[PDB]
Amino acid sequence: MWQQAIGDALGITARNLKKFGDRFPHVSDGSNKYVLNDNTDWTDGFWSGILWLCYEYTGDEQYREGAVRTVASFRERLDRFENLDHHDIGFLYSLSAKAQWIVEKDESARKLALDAADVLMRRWRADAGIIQAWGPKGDPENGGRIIIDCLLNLPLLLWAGEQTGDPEYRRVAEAHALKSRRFLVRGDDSSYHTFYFDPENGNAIRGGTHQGNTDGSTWTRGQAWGIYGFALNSRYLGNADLLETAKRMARHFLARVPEDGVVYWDFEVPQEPSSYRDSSASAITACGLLEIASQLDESDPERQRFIDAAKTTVTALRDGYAERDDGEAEGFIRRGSYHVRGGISPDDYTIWGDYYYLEALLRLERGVTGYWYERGR
Repeated sequence: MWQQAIGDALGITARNLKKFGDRFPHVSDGSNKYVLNDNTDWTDGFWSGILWLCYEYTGDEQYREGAVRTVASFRERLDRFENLDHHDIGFLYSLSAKAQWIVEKDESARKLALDAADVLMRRWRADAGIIQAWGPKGDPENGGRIIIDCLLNLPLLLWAGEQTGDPEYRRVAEAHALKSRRFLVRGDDSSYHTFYFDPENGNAIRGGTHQGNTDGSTWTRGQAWGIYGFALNSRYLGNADLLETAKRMARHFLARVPEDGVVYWDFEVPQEPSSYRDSSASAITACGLLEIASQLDESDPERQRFIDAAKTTVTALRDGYAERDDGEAEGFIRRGSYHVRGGISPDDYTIWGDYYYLEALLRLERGVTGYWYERGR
């Protein structure tokens, strides 16, 4: 049963919209209140996504109008190019502008998403064959660095390619996804957080972490980005190798889920209650598991196993981590972690965790698949 779980999210969201106003939630910091920003981070799209999902579930225009207002903010953000010189254009615009196009076919929203996709293409580095994740072009430290999270920024490009017919979008996304599979994914099915290439020729330099415990550890959200990310790219590209990788990474993740069903922040640290968790990694994986299953043939016995693993994850989140709408709580699930070693919100709400938790509930209850691709594709 997912209706009551969704109900708490609907209540929390409706109240949040009236409190946040035109502001955007990011993460909490030691309390049940979200730290807010004026659309200046990489997570603003998750708020839009949540509003759109709530609208799709209820048909209640209070959610739609809030979403539309955030889209207007995104139109302004792009026109002013405020903090958009990085790869997170996908997370920001797929869940806001593209989402509105998916929900109600708004032409201006479609244009905004395409304008955004065009801006994201500026991050492509022809000489290295990758999308630069962080910093300005040529940045000494990150000029040739990619991160596994970027897999979720590719849908915006793939979608833009199918909308415009411009083969460049798919070419770049496919190349980046394949390069990610070869260098970000490890031989034991674990994964690196980031990887460095020579900006001049694309030679592989080394793998390295940013939010994981060590360069060779397994940041669980990173593993999660791989699971859902490779599955989303596999759908767009009809690439069986990417789907296989998503499955391998998923099995690796699942074999390391603790007794309460929600993962710790890194698989290579003490797997005991004293270690911080990352409910957001589990939420992302729940969506990834369902995505994987949707691409498997009905005759494949592992299909139902992936679906059940997803239901079990959502249940674990609902029962042990979900916030009830008590008129105060501003987040859907507790114990997410942003940057543990950096001491940044290690036991808090994360708006992305909230978005994926709700997307999983909508997938399970209504078959609503989010805003990574057109419905029916």
